Amino acid sequence: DLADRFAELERRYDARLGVYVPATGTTAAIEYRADERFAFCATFKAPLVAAVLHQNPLTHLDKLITYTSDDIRSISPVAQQHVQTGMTIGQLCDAAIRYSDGTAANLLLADLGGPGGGTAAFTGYLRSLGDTVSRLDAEEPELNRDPPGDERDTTTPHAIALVLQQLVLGNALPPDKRALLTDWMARNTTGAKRIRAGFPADWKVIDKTGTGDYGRANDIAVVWSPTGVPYVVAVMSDRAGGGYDAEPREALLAEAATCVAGVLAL
Repeated sequence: DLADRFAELERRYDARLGVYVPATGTTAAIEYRADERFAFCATFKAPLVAAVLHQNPLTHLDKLITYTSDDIRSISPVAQQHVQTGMTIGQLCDAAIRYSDGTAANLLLADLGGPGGGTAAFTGYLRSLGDTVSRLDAEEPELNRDPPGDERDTTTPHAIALVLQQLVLGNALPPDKRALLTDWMARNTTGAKRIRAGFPADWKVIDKTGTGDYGRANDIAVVWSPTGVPYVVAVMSDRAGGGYDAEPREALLAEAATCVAGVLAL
């Protein structure tokens, strides 16, 4: 069975694994440590973009945000190409999702406003979606570095899956904003070795990854069958017993995803 296969992956990769796939018409829910807390890492950037989209009219996409090279304190492949000009909200959303730009995310958090550089507003947005578990407390890059056991900057597989389903498959965003979020995730550059690697190539996969210290590696995705049937997949992991410098294990997520895909085909 699934639970035993997942436990074997935990043993093999010296990791703690969390998995949630919501029920659908034809499929049972899949759940493994689904209510245990794991650090968000950059998986938060998907609902962050949704919050920014939701709170303003579409035209807010062309608002110019300025920032200095001192504001770059994390790997920011796009933001560090545009210090003199600034970047529009639309470009920041693109960068935040597709290259997991950390400065882009921090600027988007500031665009939400309020205390904690926007982290309270972001947590507020998740509450407004019926997510009562998740929370964000720090900015990038600190939110990837909390010690094991600390509930700051955490979510659960269950919670994050239901948020992603609302954003992409439900009605949390109107169709024009929704299509933007969906397209950015569809053209993600960072996820090929995770959920993508465990689903056959004829299935469509959109996703957002997360990676951090203590061997943290996540991926949250929406997948479609070759015949267009959708599923939501949240996979989370850490290797915290190996310390701050424990390497993330991308193959764990690809193998967990392969188990999920096998079950969903039957």
